[PDB]
Amino acid sequence: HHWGYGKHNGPEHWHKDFPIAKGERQSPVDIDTHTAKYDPSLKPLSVSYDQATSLRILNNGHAFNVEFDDSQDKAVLKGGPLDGTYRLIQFHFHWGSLDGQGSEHTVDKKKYAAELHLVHWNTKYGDFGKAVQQPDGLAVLGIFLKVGSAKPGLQKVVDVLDSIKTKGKSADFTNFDPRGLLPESLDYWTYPGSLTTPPLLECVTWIVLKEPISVSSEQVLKFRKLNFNGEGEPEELMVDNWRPAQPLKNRQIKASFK
Ligand SMILES: COc1ccc([C@H]2OC(=O)NC2=O)c(OC)c1
Ligand SMILES: [Zn+2]
Repeated sequence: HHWGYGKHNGPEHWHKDFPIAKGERQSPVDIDTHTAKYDPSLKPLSVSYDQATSLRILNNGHAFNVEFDDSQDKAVLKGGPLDGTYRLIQFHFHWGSLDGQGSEHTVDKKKYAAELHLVHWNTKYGDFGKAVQQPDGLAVLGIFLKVGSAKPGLQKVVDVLDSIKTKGKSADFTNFDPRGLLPESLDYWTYPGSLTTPPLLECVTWIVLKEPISVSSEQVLKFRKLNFNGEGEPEELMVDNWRPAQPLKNRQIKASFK
């Protein structure tokens, strides 16, 4: 597969290799704040990242992934809409060429400058590859980024980016604390959806935080210096690595808050 985000291989083309692109629970979606309903049954959300062990950062040609040791329950997400225990495996971002776009989810059609995805898998399926074949296999925590004041907890990530400019490059990235990327509030919207890139599997419980985090223009500018291409290939800046909003179909978005 040669999928990407260009005119010739971007989201509008994905359905030819990945027909589930036109399925019934595709992501991202627009979150219409006037139609999402508060759900009193949602249990409290539990983000337990104190024992998180980051290992590595990888430019995969689509984004950069900060990977974690998920061989044990070190950093987990529970509660909210979730049954059981979901283990953190990696986080990454989607961002724009300009500050007015870059997020995958939208809020009343608003596009944020970027969106962080913290990806976790359901430990009852044993491994991540099995989990992505299940409707409740993954829980993705999605956090919007707006451009304003710098996020101090992001700066170790931005500073390593020069070392992984091109596709296939990785770097050691130990001791990074993902709690520094969270907003103050854990108020969220939740709905059933999918992976937002190929293979587009319909295996995700989406948990999208209402409160965005602020990053500086300098921080996001450094994201935009990455490359989709590999070393020694023609330079294509890693920008606009987001899929647009997909049809909601037969789904309800629930709010954790009133
Ligand atoms: C192999 O594991 C994957 C594959 C794709 C996605 C895409 O779905 C998403 O929401 N962002 C993505 O890059 C993923 O993240 C959950 C994890
Ligand atoms: Zn993502």
